[PDB]
Amino acid sequence: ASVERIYQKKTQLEHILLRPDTYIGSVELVTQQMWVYDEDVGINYREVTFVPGLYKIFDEILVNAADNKQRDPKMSCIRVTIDPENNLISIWNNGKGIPVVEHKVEKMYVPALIFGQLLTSSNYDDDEKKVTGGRNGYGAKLCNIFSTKFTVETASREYKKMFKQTWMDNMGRAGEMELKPFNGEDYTCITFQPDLSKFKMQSLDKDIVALMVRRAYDIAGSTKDVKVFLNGNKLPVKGFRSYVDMYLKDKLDETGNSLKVIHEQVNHRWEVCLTMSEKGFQQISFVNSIATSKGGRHVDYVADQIVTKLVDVVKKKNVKAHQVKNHMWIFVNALIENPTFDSQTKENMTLQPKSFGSTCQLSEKFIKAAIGCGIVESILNWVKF
Amino acid sequence: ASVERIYQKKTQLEHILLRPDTYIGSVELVTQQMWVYDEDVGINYREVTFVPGLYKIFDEILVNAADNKQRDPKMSCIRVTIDPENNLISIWNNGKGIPVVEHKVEKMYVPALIFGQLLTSSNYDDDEKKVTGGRNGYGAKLCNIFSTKFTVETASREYKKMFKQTWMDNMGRAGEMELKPFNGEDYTCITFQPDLSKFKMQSLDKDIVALMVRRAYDIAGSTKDVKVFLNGNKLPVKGFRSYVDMYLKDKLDETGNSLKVIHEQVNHRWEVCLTMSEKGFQQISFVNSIATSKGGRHVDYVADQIVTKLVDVVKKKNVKAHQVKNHMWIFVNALIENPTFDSQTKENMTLQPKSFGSTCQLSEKFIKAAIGCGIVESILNWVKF
Ligand SMILES: Nc1ncnc2c1ncn2[C@@H]1O[C@H](COP(=O)(O)OP(=O)(O)NP(=O)(O)O)[C@@H](O)[C@H]1O
Ligand SMILES: Nc1ncnc2c1ncn2[C@@H]1O[C@H](COP(=O)(O)OP(=O)(O)NP(=O)(O)O)[C@@H](O)[C@H]1O
Ligand SMILES: CCCc1cc(=O)oc2c(C(=O)N3CCCc4ccccc43)c(OC)cc(OC)c12
Ligand SMILES: CCCc1cc(=O)oc2c(C(=O)N3CCCc4ccccc43)c(OC)cc(OC)c12
Ligand SMILES: [Cl-]
Ligand SMILES: [Cl-]
Ligand SMILES: [Mg+2]
Ligand SMILES: [Mg+2]
Repeated sequence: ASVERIYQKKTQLEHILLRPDTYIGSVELVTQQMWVYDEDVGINYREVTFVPGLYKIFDEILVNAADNKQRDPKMSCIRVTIDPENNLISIWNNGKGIPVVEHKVEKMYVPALIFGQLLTSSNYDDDEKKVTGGRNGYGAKLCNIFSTKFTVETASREYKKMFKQTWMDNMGRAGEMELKPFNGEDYTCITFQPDLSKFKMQSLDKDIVALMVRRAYDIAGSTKDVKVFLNGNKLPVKGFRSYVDMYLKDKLDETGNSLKVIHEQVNHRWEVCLTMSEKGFQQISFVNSIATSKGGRHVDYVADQIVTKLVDVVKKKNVKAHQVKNHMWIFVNALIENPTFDSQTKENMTLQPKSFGSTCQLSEKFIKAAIGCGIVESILNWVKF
Repeated sequence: ASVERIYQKKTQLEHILLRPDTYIGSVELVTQQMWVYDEDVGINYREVTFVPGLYKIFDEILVNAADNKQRDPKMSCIRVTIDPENNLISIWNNGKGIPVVEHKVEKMYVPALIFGQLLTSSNYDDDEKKVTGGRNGYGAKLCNIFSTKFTVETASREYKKMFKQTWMDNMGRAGEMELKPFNGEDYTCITFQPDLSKFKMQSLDKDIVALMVRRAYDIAGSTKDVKVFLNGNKLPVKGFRSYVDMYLKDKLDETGNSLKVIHEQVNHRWEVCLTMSEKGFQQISFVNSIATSKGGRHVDYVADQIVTKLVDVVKKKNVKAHQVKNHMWIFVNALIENPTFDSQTKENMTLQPKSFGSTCQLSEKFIKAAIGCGIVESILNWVKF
């Protein structure tokens, strides 16, 4: 047992491949109940088996595409294609492309820099209060590292050029940089082959495809003025309200009545829905289109208002906060300035509300409509005993 | 508005100081209810205001000290000093010190290598199934980076030497290395002054000191055959059960009765306690002496057995799992082989039970003592309504 074998130093790439968990999530198979979109039945809540890391390297490129809408408000469309046979995933989007020019500081072209070098980002200047999802300068490079082949193509009409380059073998080598004269509609397309040996999978199977499809529906439902192609098929989502309705299409509660939905778009950065939950406290939230599956201070900031109001109400007619919360199923779509998270996977948004860059005070009509639901009634019937 | 201002690349240290959240947690103030050890109140649950990152850089060194017990069973003592007036924290441990010799590969001495270079660890060979908390090779360098002064002292009798060296200015520079002849009992002492400017703090105030002291009590409760000193005073903790008694002593439920405590040390790697909860589902768990404050699959693995058995018991009489779970307050102390987590802060342990390296099937005696709790009675009083 020599010292040189015991104590080792790893490069950034070696550490990412050796310890992928804090970067992309688990690289082992997980079986858990998730919301998916199947070909025949659409949105459904079913138990799925999948590798979180593969799903996450898909989510990174998708959220980058969504952030380009914040970068260029004239962007209108995303196009996602998933071909399991050839193991090929493409994410394309319109709007301003990446500047095709040499970086005077790092001495390489900008797409090569921000797709083949770790810790590269346009979000490192926090004096700019951005509502994009990207924060750390990892996601695209992480998807590159966990792919066998990874091609980036982007066209800039301002620079009148088009860039295309390919990385291979877990970002261990790069192909030929192809530059061509360009003068048409700006676009960005990322096409990658997931390294299924890193995830111990044979091919892109059904569960992972359904999860990716539901993620495309999420992007269609959380962004503004964006249509989403999926294998050339548009996603019929017109607003966060219709997206939320996709989850509760005439689904009844345990007594037989249709679930009552209380909805309000508070402002240009917050849209909230609330309904009854049988499975305890549920939340489906988005921060800058990022699916925050663990929630965060935005969800707390929205839900604690309802909780305090209902607690005061039930105190009038005579209680714990968690009892009120466990009957709530809340949907939040929020745009937060320079959000912080627990990890690269960004499942828990930890930014304090004072730094949100916006507010989300619920209207008195929304609050009164929340009083009308059977939450207060059930809790008041509880407190009697 | 130029390209080189927009698209930027950061070094590892630069990125850590610029984006500390995924490395150490938030560097902003947090106000939330925590368990702390207040002088003359002992352990108590109260609101505290603190910076998570400061707490975490303390926790990293404390956990490393605990890990040395797994490295060397002959180790017997950890000594913690907190001097708020001089902004000094010192963590000393006995057992085998770090080898004081030049690392032939990295061409420098081993302590300097593993405390002044990022991505350096003895835990990178997962063919070795270890139950240490160290996994990534960051923690000690993270404490170094967020300290104005960070001194490592370690003695190796095997190499007949003693190493001492100090880094300053956020691991920006290092002082002179001291190598002295040594032929005594090995030890390792880490002494640092946290860079409180990075945390917008002026001194180690009451709340952060109480949190650090409660963490020392955590270590005294979660480790085996290790004495824990705090400022030279012995912590009167004799096992996980007495540690839990520090939480559940003289506690009463809202009706006026004492709480039923169901305890079992399943094996040398698992110890569990269970009681009632008036605040919803509560858990206090440790993995390899790391406080997993968000829980994880070890907590789920222990709690789902209780939940399913109580569910069967309630189904016998003429209920959902979360309803049973919300009445539970569980304590879990576990040793997990090569655990994985969502982030460097290791608050959520994500390793699947099948990879734990050990099992924890609760005894029929424990299950029967659990069905006799007020959980089943409260659930059936709810069903009667
Ligand atoms: N579809 C896209 N359209 C335009 N710019 C893009 C697109 N995808 C990526 N980029 C740019 O490429 C950069 C690198 O992306 P990425 O590696 O994901 O880092 P990031 O998004 O800034 N932060 P993070 O995702 O948290 O690591 C981004 O910051 C964007 O400036
Ligand atoms: N008190 C100690 N006694 C002996 N060896 C130690 C001690 N503290 C640290 N080390 C060694 O120094 C290495 C660096 O520690 P650290 O940077 O915390 O990484 P790590 O503990 O291995 N993994 P992590 O803490 O999760 O980032 C450890 O892996 C140990 O081999
Ligand atoms: C491990 C992958 C993380 C994850 C990723 C994802 O994309 O979705 C998730 C959903 C999930 O399907 N939804 C619907 C869309 C977005 C969303 C936002 C917040 C909460 C849940 C959901 C989910 O529902 C139990 C649970 C999840 O993690 C346990 C994940
Ligand atoms: C960012 C700090 C993370 C954190 C760190 C810590 O050390 O403790 C915590 C406790 C806490 O006091 N305890 C008691 C001992 C250890 C423990 C283990 C698991 C769960 C809770 C606890 C806690 O109690 C709600 C809540 C916590 O975070 C929300 C934290
Ligand atoms: Cl997160
Ligand atoms: Cl974590
Ligand atoms: Mg990104
Ligand atoms: Mg460590």
